[PDB]
Amino acid sequence: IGMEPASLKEDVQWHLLARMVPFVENNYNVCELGPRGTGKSHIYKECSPNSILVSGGQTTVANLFYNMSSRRIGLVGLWDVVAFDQVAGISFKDKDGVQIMKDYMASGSFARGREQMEASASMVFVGNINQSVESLVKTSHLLAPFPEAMIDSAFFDRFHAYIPGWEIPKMRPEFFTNRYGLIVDYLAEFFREMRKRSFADSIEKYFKLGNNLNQRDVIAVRKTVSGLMKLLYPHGQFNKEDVRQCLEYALQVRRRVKEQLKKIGGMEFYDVHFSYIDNDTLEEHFVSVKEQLIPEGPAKPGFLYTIGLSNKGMPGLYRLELQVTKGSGKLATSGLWNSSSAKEQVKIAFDYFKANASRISGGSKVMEHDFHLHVVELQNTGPLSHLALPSLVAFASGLLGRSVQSQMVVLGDMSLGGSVTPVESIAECLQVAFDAGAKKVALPMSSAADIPTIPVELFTKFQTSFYADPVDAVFKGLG
Amino acid sequence: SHLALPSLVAFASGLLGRSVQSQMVVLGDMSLGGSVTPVESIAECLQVAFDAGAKKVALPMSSAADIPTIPVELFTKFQTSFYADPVDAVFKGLG
Amino acid sequence: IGMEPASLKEDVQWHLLARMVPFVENNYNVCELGPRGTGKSHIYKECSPNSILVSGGQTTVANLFYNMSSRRIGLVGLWDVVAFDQVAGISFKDKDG
Repeated sequence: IGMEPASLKEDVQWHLLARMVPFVENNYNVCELGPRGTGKSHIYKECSPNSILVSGGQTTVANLFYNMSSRRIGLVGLWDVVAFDQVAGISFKDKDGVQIMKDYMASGSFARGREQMEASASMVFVGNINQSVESLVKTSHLLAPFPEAMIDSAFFDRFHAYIPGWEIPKMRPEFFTNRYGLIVDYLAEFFREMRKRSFADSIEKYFKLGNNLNQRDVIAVRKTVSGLMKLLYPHGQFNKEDVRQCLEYALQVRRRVKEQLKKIGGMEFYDVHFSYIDNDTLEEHFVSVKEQLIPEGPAKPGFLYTIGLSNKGMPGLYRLELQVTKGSGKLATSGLWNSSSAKEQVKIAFDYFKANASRISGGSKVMEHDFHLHVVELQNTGPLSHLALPSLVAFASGLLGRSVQSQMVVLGDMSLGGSVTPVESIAECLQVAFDAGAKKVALPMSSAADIPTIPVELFTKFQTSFYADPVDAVFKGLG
Repeated sequence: SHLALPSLVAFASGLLGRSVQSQMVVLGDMSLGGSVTPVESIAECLQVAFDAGAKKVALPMSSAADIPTIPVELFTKFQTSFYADPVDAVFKGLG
Repeated sequence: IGMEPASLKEDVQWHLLARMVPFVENNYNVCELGPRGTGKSHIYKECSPNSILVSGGQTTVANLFYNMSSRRIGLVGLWDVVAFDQVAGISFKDKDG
């Protein structure tokens, strides 16, 4: 492609390979946003006779898809890569453009005029970023620079990959090699020939996808893995570690899109904890996003941290987030590791909250608001079962609209009748809370019997709070 | 006579212009070098704090060894803070 | 061009050569701003049959680059120098222009 690999890090090389992926996998939608000058448009414009760089993004549906009057297939029937440069300015005279593209990317075949025709063009969306990535993450979602008419969850859900164009360094003449390399025509013919094969099923030999991946996530990760496998191993002889590397990269890039979909679409896309399970040793690996435990100060109201022994008995810290909208008292749950025990714990907690609303809220009606509660694990320890009491705490914190105090982890569990339960392994719970950064702990009164079991240096760091009934637990945790 | 640490917290609050946390009673004392002393009559002092309306208490870390001597019902009434050195006592007091 | 070299400074002569430079390099972009009446637009209009002076600047994208309706290339495929006069008001109705 004309670059000097010696001056680029290995992750940068992998991003450059992900740039080549659209050529080698049929119908591979991908979007790449990055700072100017990172050489995004070079490959699609100069180094391939089977790609077209549609300048300005301003195309017409008859031009791109099907000219009914001339009965001629659009761009997608001619080019294997269609790259929309400077995506930020795209606006369609034909509002069908977004719908037709959604159908094409979701299915690969589109119906126009009198026929349903299939085309294998892979669509790439190249965009320029003006602001810092961290500001874009904190104040908005990463897909902000795309046009407003194109910011749809159903639209972005098709994207088989988002590329982190910021991690590739700004291009410099030092990055251009002077050594021998493959002929660009040879390379492009190689890509076009490799389009005919399939490597998406190589993962099933060694790995299995996690439970957080729905059907479209499976499709995206399979396609990206197949593209990378074709680029790196055309011969077909490869080991388990290579498949692991490719699968890690694919899950990471798809996970980025999944985070953006979460931020833009709310309840639908909380299942973002992408992970994969080895087939041999059955152990599970999690993949995060590089560009993105308990910070100081009061977090947003309805957001708390609880600690509890997992299914494996080890202490783990979970963060519970509640979103409150005007509704009919509906309860929505997510991130519960599809565990029925935690689901029922939260159900009993909300039942108590409805039954005891006036005592805590001072007049607020629970039935007039709908609540969505989500669970995010901070220490990959495992699923939590006991969640009634922290869920009630989050409910009251969100409903009253005042934040949970800084660095409190809420402990103990509650029953339907208002009784509290002692915390098992309180020493390890405090150890983890101090490790996680928690400074203040709220404990049930019945737990105080095990205060002597806590070593001195660990117990010194906590402004311990003791409550008698769940209402007192709520008031003490809230402040 | 045991007034060194409360005097230090007083100076810190007055100079920095920060109000101390409401309903917090500072216990223990310090030497000139900053060595913290254990709270004498910790249980009785806590009972007096409960009688006067204290909701928060600040204690030396070394005094934690006398926590098992504290009654359970008395101890559950406070948000108990354990500092390490007088400067940490200041930080606990001023929040 | 019709200019008297003896009545012009060497620097001004080199600027005049830079005026001809667009005619001699393929795909050569250049911008010149000057006071009214300095003879900027004379050469691009009168001194060559291989240049065009697109007056006003409000020329459409289909006229300039490509018109899909007729599938015939715009100006840039025909003339070796395209000079936009009065760059202050040049504007495109289409945003992609």
